[PDB]
Amino acid sequence: RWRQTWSGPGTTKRFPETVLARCVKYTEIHPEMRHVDCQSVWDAFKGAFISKHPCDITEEDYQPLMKLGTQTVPCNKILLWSRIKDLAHQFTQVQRDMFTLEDTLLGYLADDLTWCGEFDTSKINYQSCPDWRKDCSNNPVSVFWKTVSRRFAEAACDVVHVMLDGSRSKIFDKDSTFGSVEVHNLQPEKVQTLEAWVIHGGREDSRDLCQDPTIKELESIISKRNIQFSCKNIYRPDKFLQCVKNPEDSSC
Ligand SMILES: *[C@H]1O[C@H](OP(=O)(O)OCCc2ccccc2)[C@@H](O)[C@@H]1F
Repeated sequence: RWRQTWSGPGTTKRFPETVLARCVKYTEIHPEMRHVDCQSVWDAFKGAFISKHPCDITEEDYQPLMKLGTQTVPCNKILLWSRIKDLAHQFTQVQRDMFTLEDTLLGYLADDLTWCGEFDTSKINYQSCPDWRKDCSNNPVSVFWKTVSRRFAEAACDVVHVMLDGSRSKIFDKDSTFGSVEVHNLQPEKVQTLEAWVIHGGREDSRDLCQDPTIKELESIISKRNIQFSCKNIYRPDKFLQCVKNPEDSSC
């Protein structure tokens, strides 16, 4: 009773109700997805992990959810991001013609949430869920993001943009979900260019972070997929967001 099963956070409280409400809200904000039956979405979501050992989840478990959440977003208007979620989302809230994963129904449902079941019972584990590193990688949360990120990267076309956190030790971390799943799923038949926006932090604007070794590593991988690579520095993300909000400002 004093022992917890896993190292990671348990299921977010009221996960069932939260997923259902987010579905209702999404279908309300976005009419093109209004055909979705939100109860059915939850059912299939639930079906992916309930009663399953939380170290034995597969992409196949999530397929019925993937089917119900079928959504075509303009393939040429996609924004990827690695480890800089906030600004990317803040960007798409203003620049409403562009989409991150979390601006899709499926991403929107799962964003910031944790969930897992218990092997061979109907219960949701509200106490602890597997940590990707300490416990096992094939857990309900990690496998969900892997599945959706693959499809999202596979649907991408034309010019794909990626926002990266220039203030990190590894600006392109080839171990991230961007690096390990998204990048290698950018199809050169569809995707002409990958353009990176490297977001600087604070008054650190003296360097061209597009010259960072990890960015050259990204350039190399992208080029070996027969995809053009472009990189821009964003020295002032504070002013960047403002210019996105009010493009009429003479300062940008
Ligand atoms: C698909 O995945 C992207 O997220 P990410 O920040 O690149 O990866 C998650 C963080 C991480 C970092 C190091 C090692 C493992 C995981 C998003 O653009 C999109 F939602």
